[PDB]
Amino acid sequence: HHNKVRTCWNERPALAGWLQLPGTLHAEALARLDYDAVVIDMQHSPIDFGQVAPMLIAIELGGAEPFVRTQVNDPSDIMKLLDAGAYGIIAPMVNTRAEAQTLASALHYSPRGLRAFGPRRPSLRYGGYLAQASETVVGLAMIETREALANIDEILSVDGIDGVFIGPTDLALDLGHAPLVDTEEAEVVSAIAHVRERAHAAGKRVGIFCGSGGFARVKLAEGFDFVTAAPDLAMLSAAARQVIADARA
Amino acid sequence: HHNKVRTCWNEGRPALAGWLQLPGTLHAEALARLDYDAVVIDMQHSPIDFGQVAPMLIAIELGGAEPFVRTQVNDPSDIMKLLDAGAYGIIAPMVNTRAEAQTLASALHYSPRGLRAFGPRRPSLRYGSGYLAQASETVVGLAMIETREALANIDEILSVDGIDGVFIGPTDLALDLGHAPLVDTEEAEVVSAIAHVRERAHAAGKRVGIFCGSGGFARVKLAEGFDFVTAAPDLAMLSAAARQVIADAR
Amino acid sequence: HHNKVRTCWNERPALAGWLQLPGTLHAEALARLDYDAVVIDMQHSPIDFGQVAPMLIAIELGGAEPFVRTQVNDPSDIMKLLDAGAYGIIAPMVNTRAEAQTLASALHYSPRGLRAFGPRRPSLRYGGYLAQASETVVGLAMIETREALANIDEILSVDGIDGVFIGPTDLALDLGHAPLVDTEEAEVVSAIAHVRERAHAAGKRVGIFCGSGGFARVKLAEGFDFVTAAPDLAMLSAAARQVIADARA
Amino acid sequence: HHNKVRTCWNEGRPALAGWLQLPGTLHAEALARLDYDAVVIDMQHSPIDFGQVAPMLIAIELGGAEPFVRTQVNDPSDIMKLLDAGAYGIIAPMVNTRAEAQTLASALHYSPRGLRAFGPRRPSLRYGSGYLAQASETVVGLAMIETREALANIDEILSVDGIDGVFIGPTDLALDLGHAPLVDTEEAEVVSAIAHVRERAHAAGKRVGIFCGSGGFARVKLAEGFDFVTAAPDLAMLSAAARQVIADAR
Amino acid sequence: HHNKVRTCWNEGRPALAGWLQLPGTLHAEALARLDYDAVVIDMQHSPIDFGQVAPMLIAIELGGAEPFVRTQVNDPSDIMKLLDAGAYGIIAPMVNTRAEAQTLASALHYSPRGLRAFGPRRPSLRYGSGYLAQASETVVGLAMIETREALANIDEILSVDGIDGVFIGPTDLALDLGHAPLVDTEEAEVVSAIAHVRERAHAAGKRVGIFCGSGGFARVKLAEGFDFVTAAPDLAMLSAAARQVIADAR
Amino acid sequence: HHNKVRTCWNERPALAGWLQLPGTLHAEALARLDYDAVVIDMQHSPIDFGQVAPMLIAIELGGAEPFVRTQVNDPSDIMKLLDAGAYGIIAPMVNTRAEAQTLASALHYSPRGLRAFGPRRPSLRYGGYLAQASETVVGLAMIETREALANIDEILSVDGIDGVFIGPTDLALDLGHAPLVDTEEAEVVSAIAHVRERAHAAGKRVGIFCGSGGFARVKLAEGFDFVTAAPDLAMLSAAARQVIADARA
Ligand SMILES: [Mg+2]
Ligand SMILES: [Mg+2]
Ligand SMILES: [Mg+2]
Ligand SMILES: [Mg+2]
Ligand SMILES: [Mg+2]
Ligand SMILES: [Mg+2]
Repeated sequence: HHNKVRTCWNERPALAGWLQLPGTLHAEALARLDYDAVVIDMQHSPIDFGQVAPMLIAIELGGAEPFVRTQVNDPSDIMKLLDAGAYGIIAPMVNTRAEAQTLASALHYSPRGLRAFGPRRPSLRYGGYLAQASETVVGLAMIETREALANIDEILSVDGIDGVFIGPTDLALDLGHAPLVDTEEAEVVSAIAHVRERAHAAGKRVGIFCGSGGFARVKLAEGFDFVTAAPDLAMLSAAARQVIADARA
Repeated sequence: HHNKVRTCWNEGRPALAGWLQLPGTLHAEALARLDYDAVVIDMQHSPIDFGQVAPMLIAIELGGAEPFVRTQVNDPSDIMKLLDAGAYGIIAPMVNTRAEAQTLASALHYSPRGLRAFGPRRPSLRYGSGYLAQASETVVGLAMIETREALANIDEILSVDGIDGVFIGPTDLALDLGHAPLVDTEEAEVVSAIAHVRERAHAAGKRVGIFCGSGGFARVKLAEGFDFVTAAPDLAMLSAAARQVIADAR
Repeated sequence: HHNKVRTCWNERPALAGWLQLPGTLHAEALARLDYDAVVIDMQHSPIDFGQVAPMLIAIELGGAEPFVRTQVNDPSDIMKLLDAGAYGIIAPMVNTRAEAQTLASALHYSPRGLRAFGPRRPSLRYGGYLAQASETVVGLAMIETREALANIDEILSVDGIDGVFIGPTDLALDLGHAPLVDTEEAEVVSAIAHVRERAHAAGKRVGIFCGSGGFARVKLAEGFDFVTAAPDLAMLSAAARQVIADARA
Repeated sequence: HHNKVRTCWNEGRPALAGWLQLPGTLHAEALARLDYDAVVIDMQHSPIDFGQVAPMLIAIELGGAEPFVRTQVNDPSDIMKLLDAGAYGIIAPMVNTRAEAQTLASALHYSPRGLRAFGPRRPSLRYGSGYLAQASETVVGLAMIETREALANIDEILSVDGIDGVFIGPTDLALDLGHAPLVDTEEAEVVSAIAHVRERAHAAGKRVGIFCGSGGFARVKLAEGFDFVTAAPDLAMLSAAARQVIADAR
Repeated sequence: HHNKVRTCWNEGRPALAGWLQLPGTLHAEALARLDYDAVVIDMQHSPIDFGQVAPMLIAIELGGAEPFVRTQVNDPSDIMKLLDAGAYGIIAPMVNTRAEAQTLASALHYSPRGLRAFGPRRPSLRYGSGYLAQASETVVGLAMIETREALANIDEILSVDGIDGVFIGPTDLALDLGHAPLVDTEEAEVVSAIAHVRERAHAAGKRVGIFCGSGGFARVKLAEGFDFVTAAPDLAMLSAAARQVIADAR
Repeated sequence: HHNKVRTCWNERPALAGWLQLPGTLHAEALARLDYDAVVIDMQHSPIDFGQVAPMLIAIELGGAEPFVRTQVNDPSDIMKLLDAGAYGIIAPMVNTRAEAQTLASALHYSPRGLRAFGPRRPSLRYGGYLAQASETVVGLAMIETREALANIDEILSVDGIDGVFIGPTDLALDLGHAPLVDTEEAEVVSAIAHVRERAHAAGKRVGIFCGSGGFARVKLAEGFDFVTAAPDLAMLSAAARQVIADARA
């Protein structure tokens, strides 16, 4: 009867999983670990709509909040995921206030936005739903370009979104650096600390994508509200590489 | 050109294999590209149906590993359809008798050596029109030893000509011996039974394999002379990796 | 060799089904009932493209006209559904004449629109096709916002569309009311009667989404050209609730 | 924590279950959230293959009902894969003999009580590491009685320890008795046979269930003391609901 | 209204059928709309699982041809599920004995003539409430002859009342006779065996069919009096068509 | 370790296949023939994202370059296909320089474009990837409208795209002619020869869709850099029609 991430915030940060691999079984198993949410990546993965739909059900059963990082900031895409029981939306490449308004417009019924009414899965979870519907959903605009960085105060002024979510590898690449996992490039570190500073100054939430528990520990200690660690494919490949090395030793 | 596990065996060396309980092509290619000689797809304990296994075999083959399937059951017609989909290794669960081992062998070879139906959709693309002459050599076939019955019938199972050897299911074997179904068990009777099966396989000039839950245990099985070592299931490795990332983050 | 809904109109209103549930078996069974068309909802459902494709085939075999209510008024989405054998398109959230022109542009080959030529399934049904292709397809713009209501005459002036299709729950919500199934909110009833009046005055068709046979009876008697009743999920849940009550009595 | 049908049975009360012939997760969750104790997915007469059943079981479990499967056939390895996918009830069609009932029982219990293969992917997530000790109790198993053969062999079918009891297939039973395959039949011989099967089940201290086409007929079966009543198939309820909406609209 | 192959047979004429090894609905409808009386979906040698066959049957029926399935195996419960999905013809591979032919026949007919389970989801939509009375006539059933065993047992296979006749698997038959598994073979012993099977089928008042790789070979089989001729697999026709387009382009 | 089509060009034209039918088996078999690339059509087919993903893997294994003709010139669609191992993109209905810039922006990382970084499948193929990533991908803008024809020099001036790809049936239809397969309509033939002339004058590649080996032979002899022949459905239907005619003779 509550968004698990919003419950954290009403008390603390949320730690979230991150899925690049389609399917229900790992999604349920990771949801039952000490993750507050699990994010399904529809941008940089083979996950289409038909594949994401049962994964959202698997995450909720595991007892974590089902989040989707979308392919694009498209209102109608975002609406169909909310009606399929995505209760968190991370939209990539939100570069301007107008783009942040487009995201906010998808997350709220009229009068606060233009979300189309047909809440197939949320009406089953919440039963009462319409009266609390905006609170059931967390919305974060991705900051991952020099343009998004310049427009940070503009983007954070948008009511309807909870805050921003840093894509550090795309931010590093767009600033002319190596697209390093958990990049500590001094200019990129500066930009990230600036985004976190401006989000907290406007009374908004800030999140960040991490490639490691180590990096995620530091981001939590830095006061980020929403930390993801680490992609299922990345954790699985590293574990298999270590299992093989130990076998062949 | 060649079955990469048989190439290992021919050059005097064991094969190390991955083990997939998670459906999908991306991790199947990613793990195939690691220093695994083969990758086994589990169709027994997992949600992987035939529709989901077919593209996974392609993805493993592209990554450079030999695609294997541990079937739901020792059923000839299920096995033949997987061979024709480009499964180049078959591991059949719960092979308890000489008769069941012969049923497996029958699926793996064309007439006159078995009764495999001819329609090799994917193997004819890989091997070309010369496929029939070398078909038997392109496929590796292992009967699973997971029961007291199979342990008692090991010598007669090992006498069947059309299987390469046996593959220990150590959690089922531990359970059927009255012990905890723990992977990589130290239980003396289970350890004894596993050593017994390897010794009998090697005495009969056949291959022996074993399912492992860890790199450390796989290292020992490789040093003991196991021909085909699997380590470790994608879901188990992923789950353990996530619990550690969470522990480090919190 | 004809659009079953257009045949009704050339003689009478069309009564249509409405699917929120993916799959072929219920789609064929409902198509064989006394429905002129069956609408597949790709907005407020788990139905992706791969799932809709075989449902269109199942509806045609049942002998009803296959319709799709799309996720969004996107030309290229609409074109791919027409080439998969959708012979009716209902586009949601058509708020302006420009948006109604975008819908019209997808439904017609040049010179009447810009529909891309590759009619995989219609060429199999019609064999002759190009010469009649516009007549094989029914197009309706959804009116479900106060903006769409204000622009009704603008939207109805667009050649290329057959008419409009009322979304009464979204219209009620956007006008500041409860999103009630078959809403009789006096302001919403007024707006709907106005839309029907203006559609018939411009010589265009008007349709309406209904949640019940009762409401659909009244809309047919009011002279609506295209009436849908009722969602498969809604009919199934209500039937199961009554079966359980009778079992437990 | 517990199988909701067994909890009903333990607290002295019958179970009412839904019946799905339509694949997909949305209606499966919607019906599971109604006052049904279980929801049965039909894999015999429907287009539901293994790939389509797997997410449906998840969706029923989330809705709060016990996920059941009426299998295509009484096949041990098919049954074991469904158990490992989180099917917590099994209804096996066309169980005609004590031997076939024993084949069903064998699939449902780990050694030493049956021969179920150990790899409980979804049950180990629900039940945790204590699963092995309580596995048998987490699963409900019913043998279907749908033939004159099964009716003649009812007492020997009911003597098998590893099944909870029987589930009447009344359209097949009516047909095999030489009568119209009508659901909720008034045909005196079919009615007699159904009462006979319930009385024998209850005399043997086993459960009895029946497939129903209507709420009214289900009410009577519940009053007659049936332990497990299904009412009614999603496609039948949907079809009847659409014909009435159409009738009212026109 | 009627099975289009049986309508051919009743009007004194053979049936020509297509043969699909490629999953999907678009080519299945496109080929069904050509001058084919039936289209066979191959579930033995192809990547077509149950989930992929179900919409293909719909697509063939819409195109105007009778939907047929060559099953993976002669398994009654697999056959019954395909009948209930709107497969109106069944071709069972590797039918070697009278007993196996009786197993096929049992799947195809309701009690009292066979043991087919009653739940005809798609046939009841096509045929209506009068389906039970005419069910047997709506389905065509052929046992495949592809082994020396089946050739020796042809007369006893042909004595089974509940199958329409036999369907030659000529590549498997050539292989089992010790010859190259070439389609449309000129090998004298294979040609002789094929003529022998047709003559025995026709002497027993049953139908005979044959799988062909070419239009030219199909023409000859039609002139020889084959009742059911398939020509030629979608993948083979597509592959040959692409090699010619490439040859012409380069 | 190279794009097979780019290798042709660095030496010769590329001949490519064209798939309208979903599935891996024909995709692998056609890839192993003497095709340099195989194009999967997501515009005029039942192929959704979940269906295209394994087909790309099947084509690469066969040893041809996996290409996709997209439903639409949508950056985020194009990015998700590149991260799934599409190494050629043909975007339909590219009518203006701005539209050609939108295509170019999807194909290149910053600073040359805005491609989002998460190369799941290319990182597995190339291992080194980022340093050569633009060279691994071929991009072609479709010319199939009178507007695209008028703007040809504009479109060809865009850096980031390799060239253009002619859709002759849509070009014929938009110019007021019959949408004939391999059309030789004199005005359409003129327009095509003009597009080829202007592409080669700007030092860019030109490709063309063919319905036959005969037409494709002539286009190769005319100096087209990228020739497709012929759709799998079209080749299969024609072969089946000839097999039936020979059987019934
Ligand atoms: Mg990013
Ligand atoms: Mg085992
Ligand atoms: Mg609406
Ligand atoms: Mg029955
Ligand atoms: Mg054969
Ligand atoms: Mg075009």
